[PDB]
Amino acid sequence: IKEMPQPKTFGELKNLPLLNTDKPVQALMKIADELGEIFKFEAPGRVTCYLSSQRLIKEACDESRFDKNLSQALKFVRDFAGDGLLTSWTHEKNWKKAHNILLPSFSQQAMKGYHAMMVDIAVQLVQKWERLNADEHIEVPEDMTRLTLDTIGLCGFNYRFNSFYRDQPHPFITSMVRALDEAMNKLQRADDPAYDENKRQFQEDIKVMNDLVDKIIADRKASGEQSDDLLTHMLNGKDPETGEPLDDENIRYQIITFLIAGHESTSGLLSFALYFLVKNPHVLQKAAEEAARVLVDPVPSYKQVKQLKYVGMVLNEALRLWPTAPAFSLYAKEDTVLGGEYPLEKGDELMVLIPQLHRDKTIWGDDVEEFRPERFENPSAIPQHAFKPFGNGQRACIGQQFALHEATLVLGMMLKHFDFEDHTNYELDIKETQLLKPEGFVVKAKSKKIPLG
Ligand code: HEM
Ligand SMILES: NCCc1c[nH]c2ccc(O)cc12
Repeated sequence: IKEMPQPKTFGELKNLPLLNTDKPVQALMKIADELGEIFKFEAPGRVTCYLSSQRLIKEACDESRFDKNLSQALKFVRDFAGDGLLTSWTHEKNWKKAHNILLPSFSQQAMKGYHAMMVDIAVQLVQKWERLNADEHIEVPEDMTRLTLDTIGLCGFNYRFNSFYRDQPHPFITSMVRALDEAMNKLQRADDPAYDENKRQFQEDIKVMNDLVDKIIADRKASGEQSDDLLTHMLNGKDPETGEPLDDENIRYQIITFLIAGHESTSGLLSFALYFLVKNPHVLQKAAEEAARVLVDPVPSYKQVKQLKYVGMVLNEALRLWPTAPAFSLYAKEDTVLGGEYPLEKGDELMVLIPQLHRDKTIWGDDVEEFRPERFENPSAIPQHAFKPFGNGQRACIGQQFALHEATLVLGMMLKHFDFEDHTNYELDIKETQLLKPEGFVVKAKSKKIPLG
């Protein structure tokens, strides 16, 4: 029945120059504000359409009709994350095999085994802030990223990146960041010899990542040690379907994937949650009151983290306004009609624009830009597929429980131990890589002088 709107075009380049910008997701959100719930986005060689309403995304989330697509962004990241969970297609044998093997390591129950390692890193964060001098401040996303990288290293392969001991990045990290950057940069360009150097550097970075991870795996098998880490489960697990274990090359890709998937996504969430708390002091007060009520011991237990309900609402309200992995891609499994109005062909692509979904006034009411964690008080009232910050169905985030347990523990501890001051009246500036984060967000903390165990 209807023709899809489309944003402004640039002759032969179609819509491509619209993503030639430091902040493409935020540019796409303004397009959606103008064009509405669905728009066609064309590039040379390719077309996708971006969805922004709960009414159409609830249909895109029908797994009988649509499966996960590798967006052009993920295709580029697949050049180094290979067939790990995030960059594999659903129909590749290593997807279902690794998904079956790793699901038991990522459940709510499994979080009891990672809890003590998470605490070890959260205590390092608290001690860093306790030890600042009166005149100093905190570089919020920088310190969040030290906690989240350390927590994934320790829980994922018993490796200490010791990020609180340094300001220079780990070699793996240098190459990872630079490969992510190149993958991001390729979205925009239009094979010229001007890129011979980008190409050589990318190859060099892929080799550094593979060499360093292949050695962690070799070391582990050579030593025989059993930890409560992901690497142990991968080396010992068998997929109950095929009966097969993962091989070493696939294990290497799962480890690279954990670092690409489970680190800056969670540090972004912690940084946005802090930003909203300091911009909303009544919400900060209510969250700090819960942390004081619940965290009655020198360090938090697993069960006490589960009891930080309001802190959990705070994190979901940050994920509502700024989901840190802001889009995911799908393809039509068969010809079908979306919303009774937009016929799609088998293989056609869709993009779910999560921050715009989360602004659907028909779901959230008119106060959609307000930070109000109490929206999440009776979650059964939320319609299906309205709130999707960890994606969809069997291709949802396998790390969801991990990220929320880490973020709830850390933000609980921060709220127990410090008062916070937005001393610069910081203006939100969201920096975009594949993921979102507040850039330049700084605060001052004033210790409540409560001892740690
Ligand atoms: C607040 C933090 C996080 C957010 C918002 C988040 C978001 C998401 C989203 C939106 C997807 C689906 C992407 C797609 O459909 O293309 C996804 C997939 C995934 N995430 Fe996360 N994630 C976070 C934390 C983590 C953590 C901590 C880990 C690992 C420890 C992780 C590991 C993965 C993996 C491996 C997948 C692919 C799962 C599969 O397809 O089988 N994530 N994530
Ligand atoms: N698991 C949250 C990270 C995440 C989801 N989708 C992604 C796509 C590319 C990327 O580098 C990272 C991601």
